[PDB]
Amino acid sequence: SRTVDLELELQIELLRETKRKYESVLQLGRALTAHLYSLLQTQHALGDAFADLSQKSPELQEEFGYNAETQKLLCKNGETLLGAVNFFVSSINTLVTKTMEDTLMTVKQYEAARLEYDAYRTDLEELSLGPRDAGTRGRLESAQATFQAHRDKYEKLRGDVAIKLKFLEENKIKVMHKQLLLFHNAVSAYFAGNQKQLEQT
Amino acid sequence: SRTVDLELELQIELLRETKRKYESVLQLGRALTAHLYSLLQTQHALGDAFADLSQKSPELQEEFGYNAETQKLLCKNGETLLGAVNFFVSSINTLVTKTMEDTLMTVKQYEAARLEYDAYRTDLEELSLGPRDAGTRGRLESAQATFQAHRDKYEKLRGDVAIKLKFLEENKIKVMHKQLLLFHNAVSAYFAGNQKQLEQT
Repeated sequence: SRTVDLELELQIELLRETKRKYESVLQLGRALTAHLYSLLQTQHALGDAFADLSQKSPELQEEFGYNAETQKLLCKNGETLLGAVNFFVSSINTLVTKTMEDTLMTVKQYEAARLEYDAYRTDLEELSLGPRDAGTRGRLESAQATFQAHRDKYEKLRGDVAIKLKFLEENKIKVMHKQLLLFHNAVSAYFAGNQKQLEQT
Repeated sequence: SRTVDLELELQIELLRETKRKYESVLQLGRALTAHLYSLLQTQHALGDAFADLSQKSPELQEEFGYNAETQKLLCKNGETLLGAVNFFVSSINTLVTKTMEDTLMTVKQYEAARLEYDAYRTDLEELSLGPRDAGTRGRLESAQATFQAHRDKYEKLRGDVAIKLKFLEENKIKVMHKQLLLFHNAVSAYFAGNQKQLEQT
């Protein structure tokens, strides 16, 4: 037997799974970030190399310079898509690292108080077994205070949670829109802007 | 007083610089390959993640779905791009690592032959530079013998080098033209067959 709040608890469970899912997405984004930056530096180097060869290889100057163009192209077009991912990632991090962490902060608080409320309650039930004498009543009095108090902190915090939860879910949707968008846009904008120059030259 | 084959030696310096530059292109190419493998591995996961956050988050289904897919796409269209980059690298590696390398082995040999040529030539010139006496004639003959063996070995290798350098150059152009082409196509084909399904949805 333990104080349970089926609705809140489920509500709280969801926030935790969401947060975990959102963290592994934040992980994949930073991975994607690290890799793009690597591909970018390698395409700059490759660009310069194909350059140097074109200038030094008349028998093949076209092919080398041709390829040296795309490479340098794809580079400036990558630095962009990159800064965008750097943005998407940085955004979702805040939503997770601070926006969500603050709510989860109140949950751990609520959960701890809940644990204590049940402890002080149980102490009181225990003393109730004792004889109806004077001395036991004195203790049931002390025990009654603490108990009531701890019931207060519990119920308040349980309130501060259902509230914060609602507000948070507001952002989870607002923030994850502007972001899930810009991201996907920057993506198709990268390829688009790139083909527009690859067909030309 | 070293022997010099002006034109041949120029062609040898070119081969050496070319091979060195081509090894750089090769390294960069392996790098590109590595990062591409990494990227794809990260896009497949980010795709599956984005997928789940859609299946389990109706509050955003769309803004998570048209991201999951965009990712799954960039992974088929990007899996083949890899294949081509691998072909490029593996093609150039063979030209560099086997064809140029072998040709260069004949060069190292020729150079070695040239060094010994001068050694014996010198020895011989010096001998015939002293006084003529019983002894300084058996030695002159023994010297002429060794000299000619080495003169022949040197001239032969010098001939092989010139032939080989000419075939290599022809081969270099043939190989670096077909590959430098398929590569620039593959790269552009990625962005092309790209918008075809992306720009379509």
